[PDB]
Amino acid sequence: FPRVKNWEVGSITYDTLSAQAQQDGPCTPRRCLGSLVFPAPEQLLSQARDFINQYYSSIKRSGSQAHEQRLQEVEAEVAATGTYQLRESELVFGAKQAWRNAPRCVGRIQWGKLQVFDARDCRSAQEMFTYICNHIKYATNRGNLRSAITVFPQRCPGRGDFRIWNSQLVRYAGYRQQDGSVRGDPANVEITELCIQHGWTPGNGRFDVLPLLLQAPDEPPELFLLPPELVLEVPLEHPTLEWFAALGLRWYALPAVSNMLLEIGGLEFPAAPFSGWYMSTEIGTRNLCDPHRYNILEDVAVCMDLDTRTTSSLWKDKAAVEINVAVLHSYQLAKVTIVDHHAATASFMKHLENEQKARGGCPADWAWIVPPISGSLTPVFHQEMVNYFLSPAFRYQPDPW
Amino acid sequence: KFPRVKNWEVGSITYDTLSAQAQQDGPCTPRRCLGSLVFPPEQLLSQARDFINQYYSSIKRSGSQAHEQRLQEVEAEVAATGTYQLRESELVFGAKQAWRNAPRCVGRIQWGKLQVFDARDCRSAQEMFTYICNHIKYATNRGNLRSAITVFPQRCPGRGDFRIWNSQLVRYAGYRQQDGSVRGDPANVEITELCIQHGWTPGNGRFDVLPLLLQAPDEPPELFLLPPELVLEVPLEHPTLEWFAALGLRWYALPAVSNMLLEIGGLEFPAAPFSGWYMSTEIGTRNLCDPHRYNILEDVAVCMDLDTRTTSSLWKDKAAVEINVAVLHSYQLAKVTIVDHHAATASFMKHLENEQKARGGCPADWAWIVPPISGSLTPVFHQEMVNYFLSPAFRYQPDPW
Ligand code: HEM
Ligand code: HEM
Ligand SMILES: Cc1cc(N)nc(COc2cc(CCN3CCC3)cc(F)c2F)c1
Ligand SMILES: Cc1cc(N)nc(COc2cc(CCN3CCC3)cc(F)c2F)c1
Ligand SMILES: C[C@H](O)[C@H](O)[C@H]1CNc2nc(N)[nH]c(=O)c2N1
Ligand SMILES: C[C@H](O)[C@H](O)[C@H]1CNc2nc(N)[nH]c(=O)c2N1
Ligand SMILES: [Cl-]
Ligand SMILES: [Cl-]
Ligand SMILES: [Gd]
Ligand SMILES: [Gd]
Ligand SMILES: [Zn+2]
Repeated sequence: FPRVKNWEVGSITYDTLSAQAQQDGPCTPRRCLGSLVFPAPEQLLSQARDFINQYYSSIKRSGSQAHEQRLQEVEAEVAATGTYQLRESELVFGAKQAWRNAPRCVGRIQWGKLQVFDARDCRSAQEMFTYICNHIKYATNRGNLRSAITVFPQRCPGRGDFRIWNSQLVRYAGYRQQDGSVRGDPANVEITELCIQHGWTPGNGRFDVLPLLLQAPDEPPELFLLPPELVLEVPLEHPTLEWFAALGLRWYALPAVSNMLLEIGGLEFPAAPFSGWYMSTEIGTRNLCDPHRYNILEDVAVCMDLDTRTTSSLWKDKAAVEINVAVLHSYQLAKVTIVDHHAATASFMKHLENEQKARGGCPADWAWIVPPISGSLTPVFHQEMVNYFLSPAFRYQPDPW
Repeated sequence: KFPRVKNWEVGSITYDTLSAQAQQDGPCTPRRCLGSLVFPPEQLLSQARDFINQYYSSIKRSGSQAHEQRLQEVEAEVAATGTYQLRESELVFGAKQAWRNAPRCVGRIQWGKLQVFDARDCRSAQEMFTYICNHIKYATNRGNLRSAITVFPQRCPGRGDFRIWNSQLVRYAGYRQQDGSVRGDPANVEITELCIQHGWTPGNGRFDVLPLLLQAPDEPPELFLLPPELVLEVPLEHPTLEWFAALGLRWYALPAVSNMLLEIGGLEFPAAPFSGWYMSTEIGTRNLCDPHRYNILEDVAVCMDLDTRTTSSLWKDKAAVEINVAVLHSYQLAKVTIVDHHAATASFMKHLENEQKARGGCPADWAWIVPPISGSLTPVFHQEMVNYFLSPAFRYQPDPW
């Protein structure tokens, strides 16, 4: 039962919830591997059993009549068909828990406010595209972003998987150039090659929005173009540095992760895209300044006429801070929801206290909760954390190709 | 079973085969990761044997004459007395290897340049004090800082204990009020409470260099007044915000860690203060800007006429970069050795590649190697790392009371 200290205030709690940790992680007492980014009918039953207990515990009918039937229904249905179907209420309850259990998510103060779309009756890549366009449309909401998840038909024996090949619903093309370089986003060179190979006529800008590659079961992926007027984008400008808009930088409003597997009570939904709103550092710091991403840091500092020959001038840090300022200003100007890493960490601390009262702890991967700049300026820096895996959960899964 | 370790800036891959040697066990289990937590008889022969076998390999004397010979003397030394004394070169070799194995030290590229003063024949606090004072004056070197460590007599059973009560050789006072809140450094409130109890006259400053509380075996502590000309300090000023000097800020030159316990070949030296030189973020970001330390961030932001009303202004981030610029600037002006976090982390990557070729890996705790500001702007953010306990080593130790 770990003792967890917060160093800002001095408080101490004990994460009793870590004992309920089911699936095991990559660390042992010999060696910690926390900083690594990427770490049968009877067991389907005990996961299903556990989830149904969870569900009924949340509705205050733990141990009741209905409880007994469900357990009995799920067993007899596994025995009969090898699997079982979630009810709608149980599905909504499991999308929410999966978010509440994501240790690398800082936005989890919002976990109970989640719009779940049941698309488990989906039938084709063409229906799949329609459900997605409506997800984007509802989540985006003209800049007043809302959290949503669309759940496509679960993995099941006999049929292939529904898969979204794109890591996110909105990605920018990454074209490998002549001289080995990359135009656009380098994290998406591969999805870009696949889209071309499947008949997408490429562009050559730095911010070409990628088509969707949508895989129906036992089917090749099919190419679908997003309507331009569905993808709300924000041009990036600086409140005081007016040469900044001459960079032509843009980002998109809607962060919608689309390649993660959703796990509920032993069942697996390999296509369940979810979306919220951005924190300024993900765009400002990571997407635009990462040396393997758009890598603008140098060009900004040169424009700012900072001294880039030496590092002790902290030109990197000065340029980066104004790149974030610009992201926050641009998004509020465009009236698109956005949260800065101070407010986001502040309110994640409020999540951490709400969680301690409710379950006795909270899965949190420190290295992902602390923002990529100004770490120790936020309060999550000084909070010790305990990293474990609870189910329901979003897990990574391999690329379908 | 050789952990795959990736660098995400470049995409390179290495395997840490050194992690297999981890004798002492850390705090993580497959159930939960505790990496972000700060803290948690003739077996002595096995520790002494393996340490000796390191030594002779490091001098290409694996399996020859003196190798077996020295092995015999340990066997016999312990057989007679129940403990043993280190050949002075082994003391030097283990002092350097403990530094080389410190997972949380980002300055380990300097590990081979360590001055080891041998204080093993010490008896009395007045004796320590001079061993300490020679260390301080050697390492400071009029501001040309030099890594040094002084090794006071190892612990043996039935004996007392050499302990330096201060967490560091140079610590600022912290004074409580008719309203509680601290003037000076709140991290040192306690040792200031002790220093006064043992008769020290309290000052009224926010940068009052504490006395020392040195303690010899089986004896109470003795206060020691450090000579002011030995405590080299740097007044803080900012190159272009001329009011910064007016704030009255200072920090000292010598980062000197007393209260940690050297552990070599099964011997335990509870008094073994080491020293090197500062990285600017330790001073500007941690010591001056932590909410539980001096916490000057809002004060500097007022003076910059920043909009502290909203957090999306990134006033915290802006003021912090300037506080760091002033620390770098001030140390460079005083001709005192200092290193910024971009220079430091880039030198630590040159360390990891060095260590790959040499020992097949390196133990590194990611959360302390990444700087407390601008983390993703430094290359070590993008480097996966593995944390484990090699020996020799510096360990945390309980307070001597
Ligand atoms: C609405 C505001 C939200 C904010 C501010 C937010 C913030 C973040 C951030 C900064 C990360 C780390 C990103 C990275 O890997 O660099 C993250 C990860 C994650 N988020 Fe959230 N998120 C939000 C909503 C959601 C929603 C609605 C879901 C699911 C329904 C979700 C699920 C996850 C998961 C599973 C991860 C871990 C995967 C990973 O980071 O690699 N988040 N979130
Ligand atoms: C020469 C320049 C050096 C630099 C720039 C440097 C820098 C750092 C920094 C920034 C930390 C962060 C840990 C924290 O903030 O708590 C650290 C930890 C540590 N360093 Fe170094 N260091 C240097 C030399 C040394 C030497 C000479 C030794 C011992 C021989 C040493 C041993 C350690 C240990 C044991 C820790 C972890 C203990 C702890 O942080 O509680 N370092 N160092
Ligand atoms: C719903 C939601 C809201 C929000 N605000 N942010 C996210 C980001 O989620 C993710 C981002 C990535 C890419 C991470 N790379 C490091 C920098 C880019 C991978 C994932 F698996 C995520 F889950 C998701
Ligand atoms: C030799 C050396 C060189 C260098 N440059 N820095 C150091 C600091 O090491 C340490 C710092 C602290 C204080 C921690 N404070 C809370 C946040 C800061 C405690 C330790 F136990 C250390 F070991 C040591
Ligand atoms: C290798 C390193 O652990 C990796 O870059 C991690 C560190 N922390 C992170 N934290 C967040 N929020 N997002 C990330 O992508 C990462 N990357
Ligand atoms: C909770 C967290 O692990 C803890 O505050 C650590 C994080 N990283 C740190 N890094 C350094 N250099 N110094 C520290 O005190 C800490 N504190
Ligand atoms: Cl993103
Ligand atoms: Cl310090
Ligand atoms: Gd301007
Ligand atoms: Gd003024
Ligand atoms: Zn761990």
